[PDB]
Amino acid sequence: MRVIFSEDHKLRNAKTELYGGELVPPFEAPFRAEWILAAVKEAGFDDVVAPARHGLETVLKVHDAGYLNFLETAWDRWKAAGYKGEAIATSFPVRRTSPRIPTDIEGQIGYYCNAAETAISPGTWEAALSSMASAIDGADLIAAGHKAAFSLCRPPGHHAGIDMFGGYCFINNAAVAAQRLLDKGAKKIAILDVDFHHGNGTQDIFYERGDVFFASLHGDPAEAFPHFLGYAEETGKGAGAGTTANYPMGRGTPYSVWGEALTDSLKRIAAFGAEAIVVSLGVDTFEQDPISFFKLTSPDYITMGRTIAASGVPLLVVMEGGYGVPEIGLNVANVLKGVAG
Amino acid sequence: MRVIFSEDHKLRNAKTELYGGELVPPFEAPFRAEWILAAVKEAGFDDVVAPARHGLETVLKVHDAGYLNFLETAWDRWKAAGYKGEAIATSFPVRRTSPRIPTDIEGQIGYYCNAAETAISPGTWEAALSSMASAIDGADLIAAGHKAAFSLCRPPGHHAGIDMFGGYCFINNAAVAAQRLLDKGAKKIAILDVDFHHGNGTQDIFYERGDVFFASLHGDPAEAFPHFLGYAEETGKGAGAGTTANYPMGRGTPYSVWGEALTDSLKRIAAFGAEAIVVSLGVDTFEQDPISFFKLTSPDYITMGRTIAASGVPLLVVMEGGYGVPEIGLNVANVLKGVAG
Ligand SMILES: NCCCCCC(=O)NO
Ligand SMILES: NCCCCCC(=O)NO
Ligand SMILES: [K+]
Ligand SMILES: [K+]
Ligand code: NA
Ligand code: NA
Ligand SMILES: [Zn+2]
Ligand SMILES: [Zn+2]
Ligand SMILES: [Zn+2]
Ligand SMILES: [Zn+2]
Repeated sequence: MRVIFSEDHKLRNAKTELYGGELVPPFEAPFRAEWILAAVKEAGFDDVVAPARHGLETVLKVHDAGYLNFLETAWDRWKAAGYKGEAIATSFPVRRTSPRIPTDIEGQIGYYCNAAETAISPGTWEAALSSMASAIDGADLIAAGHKAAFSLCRPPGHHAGIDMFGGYCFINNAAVAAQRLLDKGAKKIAILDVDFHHGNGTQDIFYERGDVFFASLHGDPAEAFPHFLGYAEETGKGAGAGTTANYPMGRGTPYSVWGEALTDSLKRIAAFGAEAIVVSLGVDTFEQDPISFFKLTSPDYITMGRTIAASGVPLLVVMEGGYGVPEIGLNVANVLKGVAG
Repeated sequence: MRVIFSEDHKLRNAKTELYGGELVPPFEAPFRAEWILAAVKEAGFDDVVAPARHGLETVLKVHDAGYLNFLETAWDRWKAAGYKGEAIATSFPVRRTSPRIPTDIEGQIGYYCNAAETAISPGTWEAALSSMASAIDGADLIAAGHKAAFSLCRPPGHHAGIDMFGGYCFINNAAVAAQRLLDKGAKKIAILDVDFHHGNGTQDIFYERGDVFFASLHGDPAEAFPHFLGYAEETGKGAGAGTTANYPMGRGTPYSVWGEALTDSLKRIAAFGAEAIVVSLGVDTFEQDPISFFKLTSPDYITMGRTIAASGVPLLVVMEGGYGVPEIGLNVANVLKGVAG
């Protein structure tokens, strides 16, 4: 299977992340892509190609235009305003606020942000576009008839909602890929989000859409980021009724339990009639992940990939989270081995 | 006139504030109260007394109980969770989120926060209670028949809404004072917020209440904190229809313009029939204020106090913002001179 990867991920190399009340070096740093790429090559996945560049045609169908315009100039405006650190939102449009959009950079960065633990830095927009492009080229391979491909996206995407960035994410790569598959002729697509964290951005994008089914397995939002979406009761609205399936799970969850949710999610995807599945793959479900509380082991990732591929429909695997140790690479490679075996 | 002031304000002495993507020493620092107290004494206002302590009876009528419980234990829980910095929210319940309240400290601090530029630090709750007490004792003087009093509140209050802290504020002192006056027998009370920033917390508390009229003069939210409330179109809802009057103003506004809005706000208050006015006094409208863009001069504060007192109704002056330079003291004292002259 082909691996799509852009060296332009390195353009996002932020200096800071607000974590535990301190500004620390970010968990979502360029070494992650290095570790993952090396491991997938070691596992025999050496058909690695750069994505073609893409404009905004596909992404404008999943993200708000004002939001994308904001991201394109946010750094420049922040710097022009004279601030000394990276661009970090402080005020947010929370309960019982005006719906109006501010005009200045401080107001707008809050308007367009869901979490202050993500700084915008120089090169962020360009990096996000490259990561989007990897997702689009992966989707194009599936649309053209391949049964599997891996888009090594960085920065990740699944916390970026219609008009918000946060959780280390700016453009929702998986959502763009699903949209691309629809644009290339599919009528029904599923996104299966196996990252430890709820894909609240993805959920937001497709919540009222019946052409995409979204399933997520994740740490319970009562005790895990993103905190404000991901409950089991959220099943969709309007035309999207019945097309969100959330599987929140608790501390210490091992594969024997997590895999039962996976089985159920795949039943619901099959009942929906997905023509392909975009897998939002985070390996922060690993037992040594520094910010997460599930207990998957490295061999479990092989099982996971095999189970998802036994759906019998084409898969695009899109990289999300997984932190701290180079075994993030082994874990990703193991999912691919399960898909390919 | 009596000045009510608690030395327990110093229990809030946070080390960090998120400003311009950096963690810097907070603007809202204990030395502010020292500067103000010294200046008011120098101006002849030396009848300074500590407040009696108060429990939660009055404050529970303006703030949510869950919110107050959260503030009680927030520091302890943050520290117990192992975080190394002060307690700063990251994830917020923004557009299209679940209304559910998380259970852990990370989730709850975001649920109960409107702005990440305010850290909770040890002593914050205790300090906030002392500041509330100064407002209550001031209100009790007005209720008993005095025509003016000054509550030297710190921390300030007007950004604290029904169930959220932010903007250096935790308990809405002015709202508690207004409630106290109602509880002591008033039927109609006004709050007049002359701090540079919109009193979004105060607005939130009284937006659907017809017993309190809220008027605020402030930097336009399109280009000023708090960014997401304070537009002129916001006039109230339900039982509070017609009882909010916002006067947003732009960069460089001097007294010749600001005073026209003051005149109009007082006309509105008189038509409402306020039995007393709680003045949320910030002196961050000063031409040297480091975080604000109005151009009031020190003499203008005398004019301001005299104009507000010419309403002919009792005043409780409640301290809010004003930063950076020891002249914040002169400016506050000048308002009191205008009231007393
Ligand atoms: N900064 C707090 C954690 C943000 C979520 C990161 C992630 O891995 N999402 O999938
Ligand atoms: N940290 C951003 C500014 C918060 C405004 C504080 C204030 O003076 N409110 O009245
Ligand atoms: K997930
Ligand atoms: K104001
Ligand atoms: Na949907
Ligand atoms: Na009202
Ligand atoms: Zn193929
Ligand atoms: Zn994750
Ligand atoms: Zn008196
Ligand atoms: Zn202010």
